Amino acid sequence: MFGKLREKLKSFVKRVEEEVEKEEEEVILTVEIKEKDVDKALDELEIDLLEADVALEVVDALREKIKQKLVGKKVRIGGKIIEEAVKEAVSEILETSRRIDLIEEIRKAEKPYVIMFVGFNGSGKTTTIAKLANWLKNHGFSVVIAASDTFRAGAIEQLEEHAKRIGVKVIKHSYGADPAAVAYDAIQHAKARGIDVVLIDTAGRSETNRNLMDEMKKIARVTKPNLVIFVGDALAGNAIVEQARQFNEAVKIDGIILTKLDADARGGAALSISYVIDAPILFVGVGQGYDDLRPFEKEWFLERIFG
Ligand SMILES: Nc1nc2c(ncn2[C@@H]2O[C@H](COP(=O)(O)OP(=O)(O)O)[C@@H](O)[C@H]2O)c(=O)[nH]1
Ligand SMILES: Nc1nc2c(ncn2[C@@H]2O[C@H](COP(=O)(O)OP(=O)(O)O)[C@@H](O)[C@H]2O)c(=O)[nH]1
Repeated sequence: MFGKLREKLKSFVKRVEEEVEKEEEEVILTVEIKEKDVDKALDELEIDLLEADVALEVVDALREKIKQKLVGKKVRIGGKIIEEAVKEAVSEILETSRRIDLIEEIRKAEKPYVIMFVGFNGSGKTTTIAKLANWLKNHGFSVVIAASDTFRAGAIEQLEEHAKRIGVKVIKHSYGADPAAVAYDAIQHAKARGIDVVLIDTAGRSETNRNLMDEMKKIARVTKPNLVIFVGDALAGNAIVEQARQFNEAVKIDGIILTKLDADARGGAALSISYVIDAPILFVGVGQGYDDLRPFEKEWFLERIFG
């Protein structure tokens, strides 16, 4: 997992590690990292990362932060240190404008808390909504799901079977109905039951009459979501970022859930998407089980591309 990312960063380290070693050689208790050393290794890194599927802007940012961290620092003659700076850079690129803490922004929030999901078909949206509902239930929160994917045959029943498993109520209409009205209903429902949170499952493809971005706009306006979450399939690579970009201009994205990390041998998008969109990754999907969802933390990520 994130193997490719891990190996290209490890390659860069040992490479700078070699050209310092050489000065150690032309040798004075300490040694300094110079540009010449980095610039070249950095140039290789660029090409490596761009092959691991990291977005251009993120490779340019990493390069800046890595160079700054390395050039000038003195070392002792006779790895851990160089990797430290790289690790720092990665952390910082994973940092976002804002932070979100879900459990605390709901306890605080005036109920019901409305979360709207957006994403292209096959990204794990419905599954992810089922996982989050179960997660919020496990932490003392009452939740209900809106079946607003109304034009894809079977999606309502597909969601119904997910929600039975986890024992969550699904508010729906029927096939052919108005996606926004279903969600409006689910919200009105929760106001009356005094339910903590509503989650909205949404369409993932364009229809004869429709355009998906138009549809998400419509729903967003009717529902006034407290939070908009983009769901993207890690395996899809940089395509994930261009997808989020599209959704972000129709309806602003507040948070991200990436799925299928269990099968992501690359990691380039997971590293780049939070920076490109300026929204935090809140959870990651790591399987098809309803508990295969994990609150995201920089440490869990770094712990996976380094040690
Ligand atoms: N391996 C793996 N598969 C996942 C994960 N999340 C979703 N899936 C699978 O992706 C497929 C499509 O998911 P679905 O929720 O129907 O996607 P949707 O079209 O975006 O709603 C299903 O087979 C899910 O089991 C994950 O974290 N890991
Ligand atoms: N689609 C749908 N909407 C519901 C359901 N239950 C409640 N609602 C919404 O909740 C609103 C009223 O909530 P409620 O206190 O149960 O009853 P009411 O005030 O007499 O309508 C209705 O206008 C519905 O839009 C439901 O099972 N399905």
